[PDB]
Amino acid sequence: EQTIFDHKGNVIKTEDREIQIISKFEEPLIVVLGNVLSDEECDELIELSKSKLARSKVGSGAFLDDNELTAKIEKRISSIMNVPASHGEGLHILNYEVDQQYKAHYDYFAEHSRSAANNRISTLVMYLNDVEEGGETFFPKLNLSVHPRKGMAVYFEYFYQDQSLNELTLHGGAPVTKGEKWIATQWVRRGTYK
Amino acid sequence: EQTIFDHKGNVIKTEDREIQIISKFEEPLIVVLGNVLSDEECDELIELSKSKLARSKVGSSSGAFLDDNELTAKIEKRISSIMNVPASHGEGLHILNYEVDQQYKAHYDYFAEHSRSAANNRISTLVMYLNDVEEGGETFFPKLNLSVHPRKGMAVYFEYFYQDQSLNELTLHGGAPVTKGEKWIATQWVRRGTYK
Ligand SMILES: [Co+2]
Ligand SMILES: [Co+2]
Repeated sequence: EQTIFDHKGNVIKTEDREIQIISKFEEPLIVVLGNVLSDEECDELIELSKSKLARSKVGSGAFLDDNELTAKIEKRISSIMNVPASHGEGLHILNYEVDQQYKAHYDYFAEHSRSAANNRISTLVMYLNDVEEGGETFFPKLNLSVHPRKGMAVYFEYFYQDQSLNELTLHGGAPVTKGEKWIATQWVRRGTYK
Repeated sequence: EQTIFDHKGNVIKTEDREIQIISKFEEPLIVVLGNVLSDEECDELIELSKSKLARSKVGSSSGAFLDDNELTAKIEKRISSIMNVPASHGEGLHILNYEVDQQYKAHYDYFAEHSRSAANNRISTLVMYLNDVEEGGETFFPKLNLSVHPRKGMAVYFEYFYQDQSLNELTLHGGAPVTKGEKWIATQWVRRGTYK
């Protein structure tokens, strides 16, 4: 089966950054990526997420609000995921700490679901900090895990005709046992989502 | 089954360097490691491999093993902390170069059961990327549908000392064709028993 992600070789040349292709699990496609966000961009995304400052307009986790930094990153992400940024839900920030985990789940919606009309097709999780211990992104049906490393990311997609491959993208966030974990997530839909 | 590699969490703290645990495939265990070698250490290993000058000692495939010196000793000590086996079990740093239009055919690193070389068989491998490969050069595991792409200073660890031998045969691996540039790796093979 063809994949949405189609980058060959060892790097993805985006407009403002060279992304490193680190490892690939082929089907379903799970790709570890390096050099996705700079260290300062990582710090700024956390700082933005904790802040209650917003721009004025006339008239767990949370999606960030658009600014010049966040638009730059969605543009970069769009190159990586081969789908226009208009299809992304925006930079969602999640933070979990010691004695917490994110239970395993699929990122897409059920066929009987209402949001299945314009269902999610692919995911990028960006590690915004270094986790002292724990906090892996794990795929329990694949026996595969990606450990948080600041500036790196895991891409995976679930848009296959054989929906068995799609159910293999079940994933979770492992317990943090030392420190804390901050991730940015971009969920991409099959159609324009705005 | 229990693995030789026994590091929880996200870093390995060795005597001189903090190694990053990047990704794991759990069984057979295949671990992508970051920050294993400095950029300068990578360059030095390549240049040492290029030289045919060698020390002489009383009494006397592809790629070549490096002579023991301060650099190789330092690196073997670090690797022994990663691999959880004394460096005395290591064969020493083996350097391989292949260029555009070349590949390394899929194989097992361990020796066939009951073979003379299986008497002190290999149990684990660390492959260190010494340069960036313009395109191609992945370390691929065809039975697992998994590949690790070369990235200077990074490494892939894997082991094949399982009691269920089928797990060991899942570590079949090769070096994919380089389609642009060239590829340099160092490898440490580790034996069940003392080797040096
Ligand atoms: Co998820
Ligand atoms: Co090999």
